[PDB]
Amino acid sequence: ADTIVAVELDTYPNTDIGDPSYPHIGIDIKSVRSKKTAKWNMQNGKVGTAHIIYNSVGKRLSAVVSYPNGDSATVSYDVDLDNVLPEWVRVGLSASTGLYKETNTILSWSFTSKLKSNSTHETNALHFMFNQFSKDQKDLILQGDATTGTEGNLRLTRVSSNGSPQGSSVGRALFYAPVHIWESSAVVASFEATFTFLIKSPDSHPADGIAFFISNIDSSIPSGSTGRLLGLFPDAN
Ligand SMILES: [Ca+2]
Ligand SMILES: [Co+2]
Repeated sequence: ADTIVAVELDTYPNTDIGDPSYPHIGIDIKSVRSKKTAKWNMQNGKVGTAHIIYNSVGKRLSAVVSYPNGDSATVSYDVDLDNVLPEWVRVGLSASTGLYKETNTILSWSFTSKLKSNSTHETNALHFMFNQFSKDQKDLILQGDATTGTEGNLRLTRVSSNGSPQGSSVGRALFYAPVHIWESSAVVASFEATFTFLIKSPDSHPADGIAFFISNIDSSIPSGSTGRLLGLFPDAN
């Protein structure tokens, strides 16, 4: 039932559902089967950073993922999000481990959306940024296994008290205020999203991955979404 638009950092390739044979980054429009992908040289144990940009004039959603001292990976897709998403939506982070595991730690997360109307004032906006997470992080909706406060970070998937990641885990963090992406009077709508992450695993085959996503305000973790479904989708269709 949920309506999901997402940018995915897919660390475990599942070639039987359309994934490339290599870890990658991709744009998902209402399906795990990414409309576009790009090769991603994931670095186990290092902090990477993901950037996601869109505007209603260009009508293309793009994402760039990079690690310090490393060439970045870029993926883009032509898409009018007004035709897939509702007027009011919630944005968030999601992550999953399945048969294989990894830590899905968010060290920082910022977001900006602006609606620009034909009138002279011309600006409606929502912006937030987390560089320090708290135990009772009231302005975030945590779903599934997601917790906050551990080393002031957001953990989207379950991690043991000794630091070891756990498998068969899924978790998301939604910003608690709804976001206004469409408006009748608007002449241009746009948004940016940024987040820093630490994926770490004792396995040479980490799984499953981390995604940013924009969805209906009542979205919840679909049941059985542990694994490559990344907490976003109920199936691989
Ligand atoms: Ca995958
Ligand atoms: Co994928």
